[PDB]
Amino acid sequence: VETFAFQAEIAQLMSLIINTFYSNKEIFLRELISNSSDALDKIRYESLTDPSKLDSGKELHINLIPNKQDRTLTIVDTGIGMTKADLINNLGTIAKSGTKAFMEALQDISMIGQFGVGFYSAYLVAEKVTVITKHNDDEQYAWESSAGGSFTVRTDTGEPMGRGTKVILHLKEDQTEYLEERRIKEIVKKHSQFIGYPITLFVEK
Amino acid sequence: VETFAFQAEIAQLMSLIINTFYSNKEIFLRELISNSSDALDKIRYESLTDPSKLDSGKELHINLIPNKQDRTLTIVDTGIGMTKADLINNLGTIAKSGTKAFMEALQDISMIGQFGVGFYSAYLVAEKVTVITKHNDDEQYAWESSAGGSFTVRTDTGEPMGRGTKVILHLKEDQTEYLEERRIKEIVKKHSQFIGYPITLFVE
Ligand SMILES: CC[C@@H](C)Nc1cc(C(=O)N[C@@H]2C[C@H]3CC[C@@H](C2)N3c2ccc(C(=O)C3CC3)cn2)c(C)cc1C(N)=O
Ligand SMILES: CC[C@@H](C)Nc1cc(C(=O)N[C@H]2C[C@H]3CC[C@@H](C2)N3c2ccc(C(=O)C3CC3)cn2)c(C)cc1C(N)=O
Repeated sequence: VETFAFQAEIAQLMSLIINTFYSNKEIFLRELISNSSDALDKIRYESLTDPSKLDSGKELHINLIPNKQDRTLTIVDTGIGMTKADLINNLGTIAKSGTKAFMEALQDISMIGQFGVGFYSAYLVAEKVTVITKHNDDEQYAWESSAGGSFTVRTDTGEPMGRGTKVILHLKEDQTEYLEERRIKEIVKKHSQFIGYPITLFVEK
Repeated sequence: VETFAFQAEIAQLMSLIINTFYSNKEIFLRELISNSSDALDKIRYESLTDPSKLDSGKELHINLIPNKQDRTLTIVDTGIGMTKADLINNLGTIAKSGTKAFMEALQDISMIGQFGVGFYSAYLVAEKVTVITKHNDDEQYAWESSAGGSFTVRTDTGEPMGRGTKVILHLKEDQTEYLEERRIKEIVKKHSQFIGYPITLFVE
């Protein structure tokens, strides 16, 4: 288990997201699904020149898995995944000028996605976020942060995932509506209706 | 014809795009198709609760029309379109904060789209851009700029388009590769392959 400091502007953005009231919190689900769709585009693109890219799983889909008992909402996709370097250095698409431009714009939250930092909208609803991921060129890894300016990365020893990413939202006690089948369906319908991959809700036992 | 000053940061971005060398200029086509797709999503959504939104045209598609004779590449869609207010005031999504700071990311051009200003990438390859558009709530208008700090807006009493937008790129003389059928196919394949509306390339 290695522990890292957030890039300064990411820490600032995270505090802003957590410590300020925003009405329109449902957009977190749109942003996560958007990222999953972009990850699916990426592996599909690679698979057109080299079909062996799909040895790790041919299916291209997004699954939403609410769990009232654990107070978790999980977004799973079979996209390209992230390597250890991605998890430690951050993605190329998250640049500090974009992070800065968004925060300036803040002072609607929904504009977050435009600037490449949509993932951090998860902290509108989640007290902790766990990201389990597997990229064809690397091993399976877990990234986790409860904000407060640090995050962790470790090799993952849980269930193998083949290829793709699970983001596990450990929800805030006042944000449990997002575990409700009805609410989830309404949000997907409003914001993610024309995404070009199946989105399937796994109804809880 | 009314002539309008560009917002100051928009003028600066435009001068920058025109007056700086960039290698990977082909991404302009990715940005335009992305906007057309976003505009298609918008009218589609509206039509779900009001079917009459499609009385101006049921088809939801994107057309690419190269014209070697006129040296123009036109990107046409049947998306939601833009009102006169949109054309004069700009879109609410193009914000000083994103414009001022995309320049900061530059100080690759390809991340322009992030910052909400993907359209202006048209000026990597075009000396003039004409935008003809029709929204359900307004008349048909033409916006046009050759840069130099201004744009014009006029009623378009030309060809009725029903609903949607045409972006006509009047290409610089050293940028004519973007009228070649095979170059356009390759750009679509690399960047826009999984857009969720038909993209039709119309032989001249
Ligand atoms: C595959 C790429 C993309 C198309 N999709 C996704 C993108 C993301 C996403 O934003 N991850 C990251 C990288 C990691 C995991 C969450 C957050 C942002 N992290 C980090 C990592 C590091 C830092 C730092 O300050 C380092 C000091 C510099 C900050 N933050 C996610 C989570 C999923 C998908 C998807 N479902 O596939
Ligand atoms: C429907 C909106 C979006 C989803 N799609 C599109 C967006 C655009 C686009 O960016 N247009 C604008 C508004 C007009 C036309 C081009 C440029 C950017 N203009 C202006 C207008 C004004 C200003 C100013 O400085 C004013 C002083 C404040 C600057 N620039 C386009 C072109 C097409 C689509 C699409 N195919 O539908």
